[PDB]
Amino acid sequence: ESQCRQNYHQESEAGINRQINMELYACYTYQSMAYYFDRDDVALPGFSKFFKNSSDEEREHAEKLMKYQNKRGGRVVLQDIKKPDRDEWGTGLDAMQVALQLEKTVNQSLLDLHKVADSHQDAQMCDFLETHYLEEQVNAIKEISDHITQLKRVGSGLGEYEYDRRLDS
Amino acid sequence: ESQCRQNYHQESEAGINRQINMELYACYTYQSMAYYFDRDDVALPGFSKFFKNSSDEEREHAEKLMKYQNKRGGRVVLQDIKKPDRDEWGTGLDAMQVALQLEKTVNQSLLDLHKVADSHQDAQMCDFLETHYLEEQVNAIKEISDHITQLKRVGSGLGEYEYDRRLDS
Amino acid sequence: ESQCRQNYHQESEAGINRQINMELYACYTYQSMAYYFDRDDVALPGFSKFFKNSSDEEREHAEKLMKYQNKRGGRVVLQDIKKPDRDEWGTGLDAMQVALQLEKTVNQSLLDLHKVADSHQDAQMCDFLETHYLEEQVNAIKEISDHITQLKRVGSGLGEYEYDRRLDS
Amino acid sequence: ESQCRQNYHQESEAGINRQINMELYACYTYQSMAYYFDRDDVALPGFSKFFKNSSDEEREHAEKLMKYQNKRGGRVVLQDIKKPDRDEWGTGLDAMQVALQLEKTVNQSLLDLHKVADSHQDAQMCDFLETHYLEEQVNAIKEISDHITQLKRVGSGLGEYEYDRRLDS
Ligand SMILES: [Mg+2]
Ligand SMILES: [Mg+2]
Ligand SMILES: [Mg+2]
Ligand SMILES: [Mg+2]
Repeated sequence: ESQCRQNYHQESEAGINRQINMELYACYTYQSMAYYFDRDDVALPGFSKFFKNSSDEEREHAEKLMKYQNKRGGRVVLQDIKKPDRDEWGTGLDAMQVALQLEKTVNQSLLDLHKVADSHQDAQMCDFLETHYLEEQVNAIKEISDHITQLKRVGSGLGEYEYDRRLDS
Repeated sequence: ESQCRQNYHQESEAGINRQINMELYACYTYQSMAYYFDRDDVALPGFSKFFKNSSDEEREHAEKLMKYQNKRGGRVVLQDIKKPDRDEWGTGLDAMQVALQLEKTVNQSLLDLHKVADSHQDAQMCDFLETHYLEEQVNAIKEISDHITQLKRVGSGLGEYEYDRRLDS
Repeated sequence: ESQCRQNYHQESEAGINRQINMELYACYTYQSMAYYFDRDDVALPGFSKFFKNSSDEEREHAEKLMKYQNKRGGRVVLQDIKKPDRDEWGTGLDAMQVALQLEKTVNQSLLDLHKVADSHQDAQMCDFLETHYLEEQVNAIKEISDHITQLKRVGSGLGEYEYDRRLDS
Repeated sequence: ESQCRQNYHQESEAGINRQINMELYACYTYQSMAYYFDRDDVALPGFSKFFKNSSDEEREHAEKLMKYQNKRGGRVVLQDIKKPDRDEWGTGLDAMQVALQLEKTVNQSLLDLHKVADSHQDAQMCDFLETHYLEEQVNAIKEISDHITQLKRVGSGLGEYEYDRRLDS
């Protein structure tokens, strides 16, 4: 047992490892979207930039959990990063819709993880998740939802082009 | 009853006073370590600096709880500050090992205090402890644990000298 | 067929996708090493920094190939990122030794890929690999080899500590 | 024979002269497009700017080959610059489509020229073409392909106007 470990349940430790893989899964999916929008037959560089940035942030989310695992004296155990669900992601609206459901899946996983920590009276881990993950997901879900609504507003063709400009600017 | 007081249980108030004395106890122990390493027959000025800084921070932890007691309308009641457990603290590794167990004792006390506040639905006090005390203890326990591991790595003699340089720099 | 595509053989396109997954595999392995050295019972922050930086660079190598695939009109096809070969990586010397063999495996893969492009007279892809991948691997293999030799020179304990300082500085 | 000349085959020298005329042919065609889009009944100043810049760059490509011919001790032999294939170039999309096929024709010519140099083991000329011509063509073909895809996305009328703004900005 780690000389660090205190009030840290084995279930919370395993849930951290589960969340780490989920953050990496999201990172990989956003990276796929980024280079899908970089295809010559898609050519939406603002959408590409938005999902590239989303992918970098998910990588940061994963590493912060890796750091936290070690802080508490748990042990990082990594698993395969599953390839994304699709190879092509359709229109800008299609990809934002996928991104919304992905962010909500990550949020549900974090809420489940918070329930685990709370069930073991892990007050510090609960605050860590609230501060560094739960607030971010609410903001990210609202932001993408706004993108979806705007993308439906502007429609296909020129509208998608104009919104890509917004994401590039 | 204080014109301030609201949702503040007498047990939470008494637990704050208990934590105050514990923070002061840690302050005094680190101060002892600081001037132990300043002995001419010990002569480890980086270890001295590290524990001097640790002592100043524990004094700050105590005062912030004193401030918080008044914010909530509780009343600060001070007790004797017990002299440290030892007069001499051995090697740099020995003192870090003591520091780890002290920090874990402070952390257990804070976790107990958090359970008291939570049992009385004192949501604000719980957040105060999480934000200003529980995160710090996890970081401090990890930092000292890293020091212990490095101090075992470098060994006695020149190794202890070199790590003292690191702490001085 | 992509409106871009010219002098780009399907085998070269598939080899790019193979190299992409290999770069991501190396990225993941270095990330594992980074947080292994961040364990409280390992506590080698310079080694951690070196492999964190190595992981970021491998991620960049992957994305540049993703970009190149699209430039030529090929289509990025991603596969699972296999978890690293180990969960723990031993001493600093052990991890550098693993890193050397990983870099040589990546280099062999790139040399094979270069042979594929050259067999199809893909002069531009050959230059792209030479400029952005083959030179880097020779430099990276020499750098890690120097680390291994120095790590054997300094030995275990204090020596490993001192070399960690070098990597942190 | 030039006092410079070394490992420079007469076929490579003649191929350089062929490429020079082709670069000048592209320069002239882009210049035509530039002033077509400057017509009062076309009035697309961003498209005009894009093709003006393309024309200047093709002129630079030609001169660098002229310089290279002399460096190797070959002799520049110029031929008529054939007038462009059309006098009017249609919509912005039409002109980008022509530009794509022109760039691919230049790229095929360069690949053929590279095969000539490589067949005579002219390693330096091969590197010169790879470094200064083959990479540029891949980037230029991808860029124009992205323009075509975006121009189809935005459609005629206002869409063409908006993309002209992008090219002007
Ligand atoms: Mg995330
Ligand atoms: Mg304290
Ligand atoms: Mg690489
Ligand atoms: Mg040219």
